[PDB]
Amino acid sequence: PREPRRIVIHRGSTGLGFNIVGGEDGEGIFISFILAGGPADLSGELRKGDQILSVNGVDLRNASHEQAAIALKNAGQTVTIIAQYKPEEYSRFE
Repeated sequence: PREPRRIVIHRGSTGLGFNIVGGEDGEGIFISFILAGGPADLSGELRKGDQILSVNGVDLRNASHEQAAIALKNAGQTVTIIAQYKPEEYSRFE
């Protein structure tokens, strides 16, 4: 396993700049897309295959896709993500 990391990003006109999949059937919330030039991209940390463990302290390990999307939307202008790179699982699910 890879150590989890804290990433702080700031919302822009195109949101946080990533898309998510998962949140069903025991699959966690995974980053599936990084928008070029967006906040997630320019963090130098977030990447496809990261599992989002929490957003502003809200636990997303067992959350639904809609719950995660709502958590990201309601996180405000400054968004603190705990993420763990899990490429082996990501690939199995996606």
